[PDB]
Amino acid sequence: SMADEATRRVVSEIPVLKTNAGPRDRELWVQRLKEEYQSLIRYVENNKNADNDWFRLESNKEGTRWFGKCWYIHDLLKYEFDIEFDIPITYPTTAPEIAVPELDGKSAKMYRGGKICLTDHFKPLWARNVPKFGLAHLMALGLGPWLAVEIPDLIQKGVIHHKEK
Repeated sequence: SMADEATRRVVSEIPVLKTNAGPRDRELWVQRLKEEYQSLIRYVENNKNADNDWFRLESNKEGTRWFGKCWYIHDLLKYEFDIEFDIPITYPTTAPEIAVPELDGKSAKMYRGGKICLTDHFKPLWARNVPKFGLAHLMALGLGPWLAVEIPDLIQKGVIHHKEK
């Protein structure tokens, strides 16, 4: 399987998650959040070591609303976008929907209201890994490759401009 190897190559140094809990699930949700934060911070460390430190994320106190920034490099210029998402009640079986609000209306690969539209292979990939994947994997397998198509396309089309700073 090409798909299985490609997935492993991208995610095999990201800590795997374990707990089946979503936002309503009390002590089990607190445990799931420990897994999410340990997986995210190891992914960030790996990214820094790879010269690919490409996002920051924070949450509200209960871990149900996430927001931060991602960065994308094209022809050596660095572009920054704000990102946000909510945690679905049926997480982690259901995947969260990342939004990049500044690009609302600017990419055909997006829904009304700024949510990115991933390819049809992402959902079954998430589904077959539940509950091992978390927010680090959503970033690595979902937003990362979305940016790698859409940002170059929108720069070429003259939709995205770099601000002289």
